[PDB]
Amino acid sequence: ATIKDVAKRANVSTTTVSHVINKTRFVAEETRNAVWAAIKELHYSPSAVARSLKVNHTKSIGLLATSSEAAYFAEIIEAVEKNCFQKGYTLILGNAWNNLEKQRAYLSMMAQKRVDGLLVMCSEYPEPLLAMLEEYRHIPMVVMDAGEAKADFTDAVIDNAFEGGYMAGRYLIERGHREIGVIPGPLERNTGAGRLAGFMKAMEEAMIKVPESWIVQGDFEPESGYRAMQQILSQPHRPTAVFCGGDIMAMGALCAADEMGLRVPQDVSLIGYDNVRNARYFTPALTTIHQPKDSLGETAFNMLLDRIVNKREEPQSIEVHPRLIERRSVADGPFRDYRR
Amino acid sequence: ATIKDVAKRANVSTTTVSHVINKTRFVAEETRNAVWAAIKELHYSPSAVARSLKVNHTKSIGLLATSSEAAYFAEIIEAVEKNCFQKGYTLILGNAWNNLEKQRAYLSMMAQKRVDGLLVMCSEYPEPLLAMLEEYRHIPMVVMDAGEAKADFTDAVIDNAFEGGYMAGRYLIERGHREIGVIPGPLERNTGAGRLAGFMKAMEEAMIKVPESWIVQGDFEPESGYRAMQQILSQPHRPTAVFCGGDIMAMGALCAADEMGLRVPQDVSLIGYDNVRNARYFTPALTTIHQPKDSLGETAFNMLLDRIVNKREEPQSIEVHPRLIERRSVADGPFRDYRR
DNA sequence: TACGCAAACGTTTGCGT
DNA sequence: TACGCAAACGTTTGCGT
Ligand code: HPA
Ligand code: HPA
Repeated sequence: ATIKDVAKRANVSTTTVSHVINKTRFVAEETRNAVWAAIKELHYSPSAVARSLKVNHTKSIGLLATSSEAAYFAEIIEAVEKNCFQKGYTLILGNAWNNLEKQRAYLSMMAQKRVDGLLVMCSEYPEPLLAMLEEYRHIPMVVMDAGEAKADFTDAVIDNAFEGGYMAGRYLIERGHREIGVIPGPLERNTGAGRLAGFMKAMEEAMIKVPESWIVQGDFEPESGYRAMQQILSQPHRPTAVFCGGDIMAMGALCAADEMGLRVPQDVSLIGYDNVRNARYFTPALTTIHQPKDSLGETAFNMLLDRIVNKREEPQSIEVHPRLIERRSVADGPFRDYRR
Repeated sequence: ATIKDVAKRANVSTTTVSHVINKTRFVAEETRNAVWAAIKELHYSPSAVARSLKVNHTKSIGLLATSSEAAYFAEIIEAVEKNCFQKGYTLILGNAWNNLEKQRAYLSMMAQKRVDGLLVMCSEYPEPLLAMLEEYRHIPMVVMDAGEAKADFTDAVIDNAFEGGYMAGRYLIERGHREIGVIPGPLERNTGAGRLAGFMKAMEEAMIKVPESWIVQGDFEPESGYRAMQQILSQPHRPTAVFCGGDIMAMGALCAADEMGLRVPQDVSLIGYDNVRNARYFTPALTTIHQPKDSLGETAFNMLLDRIVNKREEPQSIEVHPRLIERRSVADGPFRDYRR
């Protein structure tokens, strides 16, 4: 049915129907009842399409993600969605896989559907990507995963990935290790280069040099972890500890080690990053830096609703903070006792 | 801008603008150009909201999931979304967590947003849930995870979870085991009771009795797996092999074993179910039954588009098929050599 | 005091000529 | 031959009385 149908069945104006449906003005009880009565028999469902046409807002948010399968991403997504729901919003999920065109498409479809705001999680931000985004400065949006603020027309949440890298390297140091290797994620990403550099700073501070044979690039996918660990323990001289850029990648590293008969951490200590929900059940239970995923979603959604409801103009940035989680994959290194 | 704005800037009727924008009728080149010209300066973005008002379709599909974090679910979701995209559709993701009210809410918001169709993945289907769903028989929909066809007004894709349980138990049998334990998922779910029963049939066939001290209920969450494995290997008499209802749960089982110093599979063979993307990197690499996740999404989306575009009336059902993946978590059991 | 009329949001399309 | 007019989709709201 349409509002007209209900109005006729209730013997009232459509204006009236709309008023009871939205509590936008006082309506006599008996009137209000009859309308409800009508609303029910006809089995009426107001049309958000029509409403949005008038009121100029869809109560829809669009997430332009990289992928949603990856544990990391998946945890954030579910976080963002929880908040949309409690605040009445509907989520439009779009994965662009780091593909420009795909991005151009989703962006477009999004604007056409008139999303009240946009949450961007694209991992890498090449100029061209930045370009398109700007062409959409009119839609309120927050990038949730870049280093600093890439754009000047968007809100940003900073993860402090660097102080996260440092924390990791420090722990290793403080545990007795000085022969460390690293499997960073894509250098083109914040959680990639960011973590790595935080980590290398700690190293330079300790005068630890990390030989390039010990730095093998990952892609956040287990296979890459698996493969890198292999290249690392396949060398004559091999590290006593390893900083792995992402948990899922580390899970790959564990496997390879186990397959070459190495023991974690008795033979090689491994420390990861993300603290994904299952990291604790890795074998052995993984020690890693925790990315505050939930608050990362809630924070982003909140900066968005702000710009939305309170029509904020100026771009804001909110920092979030990673913290070390000790588990059972790191063991004392050769220099523990000799440490001042 | 609005179409009116572009029309004026192009010195043409809005009808004309709409025709070039939609290639719905021949328009002179020079005309077509000018319109585009206009379309670009004003930076115009057609309004899907307005369009849908007229044409009566939103080109939106709504996924009413249980949760989207869980590896299993997450893999399916990303599958469904890939298909929506290539076919032009937009995805509205809604997690209801098995909460009736939450379900009632999302359903409602969905109908209001006038989704062209609904994809339901609610895990458990209590009567009340069934009730609400029926009240929405008008929206085309397919349940992707039930046993048989729960409703007569919806399409269904059947996973054959039972022949999956059987396959698992058979393998165990054929490997030499006769002392098997099981950690099924929620009995209230298809992938729960279904898998279990497929499995028990195989057992009855071999005259293997599974003592209740050896059946510990899981919930598809690693912790539950962890806890159950513990209760299983904490008994005086303990099984030589274990069928674990879901991979993620099994990952928990592996951990516990490892923690009690047991060896997999030298001490206990473990077989899982789902074949989630990282199962191969479990330690040791997990042997399990593969749920065809991708085709499960694509199949569902396709039955949906059917009812949609081809206005199909009668409810269809398409079966999909699980298949055993051998890895390194199962070892020959005491009766291999004695097997006829 | 409680309610209704008519315009309006941005499009598509019928039926012109 | 190529194009325009006006109605219409389902609502909200201003300004009545
Ligand atoms: O880009 C990423 N992908 C997957 N997991 C991650 N964790 C941090 N960054 C990433
Ligand atoms: O309900 C479920 N939850 C998580 N993983 C699963 N794999 C099969 N069924 C399920």
